[PDB]
Amino acid sequence: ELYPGDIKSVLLTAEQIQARIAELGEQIGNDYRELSATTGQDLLLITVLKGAVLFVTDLARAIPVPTQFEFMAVSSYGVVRILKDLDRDIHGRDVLIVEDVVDSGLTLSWLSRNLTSRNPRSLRVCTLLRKPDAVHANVEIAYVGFDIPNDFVVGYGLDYDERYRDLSYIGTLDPRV
Amino acid sequence: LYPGDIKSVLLTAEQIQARIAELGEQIGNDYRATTGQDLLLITVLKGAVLFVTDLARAIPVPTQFEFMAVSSYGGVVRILKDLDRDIHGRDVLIVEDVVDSGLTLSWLSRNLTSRNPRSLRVCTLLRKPDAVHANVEIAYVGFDIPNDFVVGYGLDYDERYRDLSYIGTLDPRVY
Amino acid sequence: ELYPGDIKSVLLTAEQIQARIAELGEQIGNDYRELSATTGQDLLLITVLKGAVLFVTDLARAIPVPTQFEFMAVSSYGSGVVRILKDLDRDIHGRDVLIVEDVVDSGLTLSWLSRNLTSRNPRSLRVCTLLRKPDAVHANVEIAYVGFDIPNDFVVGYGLDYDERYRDLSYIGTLDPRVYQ
Amino acid sequence: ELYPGDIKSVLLTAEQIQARIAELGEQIGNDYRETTGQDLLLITVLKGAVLFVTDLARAIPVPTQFEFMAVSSYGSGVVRILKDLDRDIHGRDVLIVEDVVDSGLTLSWLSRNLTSRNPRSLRVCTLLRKPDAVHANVEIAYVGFDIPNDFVVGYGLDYDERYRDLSYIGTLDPRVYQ
Ligand SMILES: O=c1[nH]cnc2c1ncn2[C@@H]1CNC[C@@H]1OCP(=O)(O)O
Ligand SMILES: O=c1[nH]cnc2c1ncn2[C@@H]1CNC[C@@H]1OCP(=O)(O)O
Ligand SMILES: O=c1[nH]cnc2c1ncn2[C@@H]1CNC[C@@H]1OCP(=O)(O)O
Ligand SMILES: O=c1[nH]cnc2c1ncn2[C@@H]1CNC[C@@H]1OCP(=O)(O)O
Ligand SMILES: [Mg+2]
Ligand SMILES: [Mg+2]
Ligand SMILES: [Mg+2]
Ligand SMILES: [Mg+2]
Ligand SMILES: [Mg+2]
Ligand SMILES: [Mg+2]
Ligand SMILES: [Mg+2]
Ligand SMILES: [Mg+2]
Repeated sequence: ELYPGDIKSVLLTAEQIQARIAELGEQIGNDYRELSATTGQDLLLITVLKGAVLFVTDLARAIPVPTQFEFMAVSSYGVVRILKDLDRDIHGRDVLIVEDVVDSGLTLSWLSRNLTSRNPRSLRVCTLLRKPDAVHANVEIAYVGFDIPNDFVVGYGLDYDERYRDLSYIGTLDPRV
Repeated sequence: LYPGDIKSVLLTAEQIQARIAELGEQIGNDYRATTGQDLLLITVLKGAVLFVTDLARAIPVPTQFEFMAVSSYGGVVRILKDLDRDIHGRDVLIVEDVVDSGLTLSWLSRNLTSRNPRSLRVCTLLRKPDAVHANVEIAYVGFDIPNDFVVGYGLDYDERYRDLSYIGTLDPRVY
Repeated sequence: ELYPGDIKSVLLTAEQIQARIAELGEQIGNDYRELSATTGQDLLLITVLKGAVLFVTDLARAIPVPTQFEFMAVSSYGSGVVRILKDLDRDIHGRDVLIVEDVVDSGLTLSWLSRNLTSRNPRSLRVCTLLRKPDAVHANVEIAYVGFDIPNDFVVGYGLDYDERYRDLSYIGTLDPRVYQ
Repeated sequence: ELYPGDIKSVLLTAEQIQARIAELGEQIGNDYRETTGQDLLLITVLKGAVLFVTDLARAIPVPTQFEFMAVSSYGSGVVRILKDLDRDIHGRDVLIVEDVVDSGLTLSWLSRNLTSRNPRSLRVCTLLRKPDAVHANVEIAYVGFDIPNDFVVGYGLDYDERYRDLSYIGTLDPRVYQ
């Protein structure tokens, strides 16, 4: 065990995650199958740094169609500041936003509006985890991995002060941390 | 995924994960309470994002993530995205996908050491024969491969073939 | 001289520039003097690197109301389609913002910048350019403050450049074709 | 008056500021007039020294170019790069243009960072210098003024992103930065 005592409870084991991603990729693959030959360009996965890097690497390999990578680095104004923009113009591209968790959905709403103004051919959202407050915002999420309670969790990219990211499983963090 | 593009398979997906399992265990034993700070993996976007996610899960000690985005001018690169936190007194492990000319690695090494980390080592999945010409000490190497252009497992040709679980050799007709 | 054999003719002398900016300053000052003390926040000047840098410095010192500085570094993906190299430092939400440009011709980047800043929901958004080319006279992006209506000549000076040169010129002149060939 | 009751006193008027910059410009020009074919490269860190660099470049008789860097802070010369140079300064004559040097920790980093890019020549020009920078480890060949340790604003200098547009440099009243 990496963090003894810090993990209060195990929410999603590594077995659950990889199995869900396996069938998530198949679903995404089935939907974007008539686009690798109907258009001419591969599915574009856009990921916000950095908690969703573990998920996007497993997902891209789980999707049975060719996929490309694009990353974004953002920070909150203390509406978010762009620390690192995309490398390519996503005009006429099939873009799939890949998130790790959607709670308030504020940044997701911003990102959705920001990418759509770049005029993609298509634009959908895929997240590994969805929290109850994501009902209050509504950005249409076509691909949801898991619906979980409103408890702070870590593991599989998810963090608390840049820690617990390297966990293969997703568990609930102990409040004493 | 890419019918007719891949000529042959250099490293299968099973062999990659098996070696990464070895690397993590090796890295884990070397970096294993005194500091009170976790191991810090610094990765240059974006061909080594697949390798660092598997490696970090293969390392039996707590590891953190830091990413950098760079671009070429025109040995010297442009920082498009710097680190999020100060690596002062931190055990930094640079994670690369492949080292060939090693000019960017040389630049990155000098750049990070000026930030004064506690330690600084380099781990790469692949190493090409002309890495000897680059004066950068690499503590952890996954595979020594020929100079032939390869794709897969993060490696790309015009932003493609990154999603391949294996590392294959591209057909020169494509390149 | 600084660039002999390069500058063919002076389109706008140094004197004509300082005289027009002073006039622009008071005009902007009067229009924003109300909202200045009413909202309690200063006028926000947003400038895109790096041509309009010289212009925004002289302009802000010409406006008789307190003005703040803000910069944004951008790049082109391909030919408007714009990549952000350096985003703004603070929130634009609920701020009186005046876009400060050096010159507008195609207006592609300006159209992008306008649409982008409006998404941040400013209290007010207007554009001020030092120079305007014929193809930008009847654009969709409204510009309330135009310094000069210059012809379609490729000009350098006062921030303007060709291959990162002639920026330091105190005046604006028509560059010789022998240079940009 | 832009700010009626905020400026305690005027340290440097607009007249004596532009007079010094004119002197600096000629001094820089006569030094860099001496063959390479490449112009003098001015490097400025946002945002304070953006007013000084525009006036200085127009005060320097030799052709000068513009390069800008934007930096932030981690904790702290520990520093983050938000906007790197968009040009390679290899074998270039680089002059760092600063607004004020106090602790000089940022300047120390900027020196080490730029020198690793291997410029032809690297020098520093600052408009203002505070007592704890007079005998700093980084050499500054061009100093406009040596001012006291008092917190000043104006001519690019700021407090909470204000007072930058002032044509003069004045001392802020303790009421403001309390
Ligand atoms: O349980 C968590 N573990 C790790 N990180 C979490 C958790 N819940 C929220 N987050 C983070 C907090 N900042 C982004 C992310 O929230 C998603 P959103 O922008 O839709 O509110
Ligand atoms: O076989 C390859 N497949 C995919 N990418 C490759 C390959 N060989 C080189 N590269 C890239 C080329 N640019 C960075 C990287 O080279 C490593 P270095 O910076 O040490 O020279
Ligand atoms: O006469 C010129 N001198 C110096 N630069 C010029 C000139 N005309 C255009 N430009 C540039 C071209 N790219 C940005 C700037 O024009 C603004 P826009 O995006 O509206 O075309
Ligand atoms: O009197 C001032 N008015 C406005 N800004 C000031 C003043 N003194 C310092 N500064 C700023 C504070 N951050 C950078 C600069 O300090 C100089 P350094 O980083 O070399 O110690
Ligand atoms: Mg996320
Ligand atoms: Mg987080
Ligand atoms: Mg790499
Ligand atoms: Mg590549
Ligand atoms: Mg402009
Ligand atoms: Mg230009
Ligand atoms: Mg400064
Ligand atoms: Mg300041």
